[PDB]
Amino acid sequence: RVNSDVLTVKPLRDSVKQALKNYFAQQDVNDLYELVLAEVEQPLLDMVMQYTRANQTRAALMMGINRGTLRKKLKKYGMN
Amino acid sequence: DVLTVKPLRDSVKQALKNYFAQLVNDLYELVLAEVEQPLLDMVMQYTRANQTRAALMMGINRGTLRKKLKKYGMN
Repeated sequence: RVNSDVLTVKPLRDSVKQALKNYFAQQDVNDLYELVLAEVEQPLLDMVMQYTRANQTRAALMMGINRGTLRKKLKKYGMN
Repeated sequence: DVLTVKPLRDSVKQALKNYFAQLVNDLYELVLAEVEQPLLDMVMQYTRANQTRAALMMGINRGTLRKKLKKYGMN
């Protein structure tokens, strides 16, 4: 069972699996979560800010997080 | 540069563009679910369902790994 099917590029999840499958094809790894998280959070923050015209309050409300959390993530990726 | 399909991030951007055209207050959780689930699937597949090895590869403790698995009903 999967949460939703509203993210397609077909489903986004399929793209994540292939990227991981391709990655595994090549070896110790110890930061795969952060690796994936950063690769997904950056584009998400970018698109949400574009959709909301950089209105941080609107962006956080759309994402379902508070203002401070959004700003923290934005800073992490030098997007502040 | 390590996660490609080309970079994975480009697929996330396109996915969101398509989604926005269909229009919300749970976008973060919604995307996290679509990303974490497959990640957990692939790592557990890679380690033959060995949670310790999976947790170590991901860089999270075993307790956190098990919490995520449960969150997504992957017990």
